[PDB]
Formats: sequence, structure tokens, C-alpha cells
Amino acid sequence: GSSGSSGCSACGETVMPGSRKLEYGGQTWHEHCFLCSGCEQPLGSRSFVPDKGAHYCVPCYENKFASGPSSG
Ligand SMILES: [Zn+2]
Ligand SMILES: [Zn+2]
Repeated sequence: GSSGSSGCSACGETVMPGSRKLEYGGQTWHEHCFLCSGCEQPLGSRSFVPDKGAHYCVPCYENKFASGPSSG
């Protein structure tokens, strides 16, 4: 309404609309800041699955949501 704050949640900088950026659940991350909480890969280009405050790629998601005694 009054103003808008779409700054990066990773570094804190100010994400401008005139550049490749990301926005999920309301937050905003830089195309270089938005990474995966599993392999630390830049999902700013590759697909992924937004989980509990955690961004996991196709695999990082299907793997964590997979049934198995796997310790890690
Ligand atoms: Zn950033
Ligand atoms: Zn990943």
C-alpha cells in the first residue's frame, strides 16, 4: 500500500525488478542467492519444490520425501 520492501532475504541487499530475481511465499531472493537447502545449487534457473522454509530441487525434494532407513 504505502511502500514496498522486496529486498533479498539471503544477503539483505535490495532486489531490483530490472534484473533476474526470485520470490516465493512472499520473500525475495537473488537469482544467485536463491539456492537449494540440500545441494546448495542455484535454483534460480532449475526447478525445485518449496518446502518448510526450505528450497529443495526436484531430487532434493523427492529424496527427502522418500521412505527409507537412510541415515543421511
Ligand atoms: Zn542476495
Ligand atoms: Zn538440491
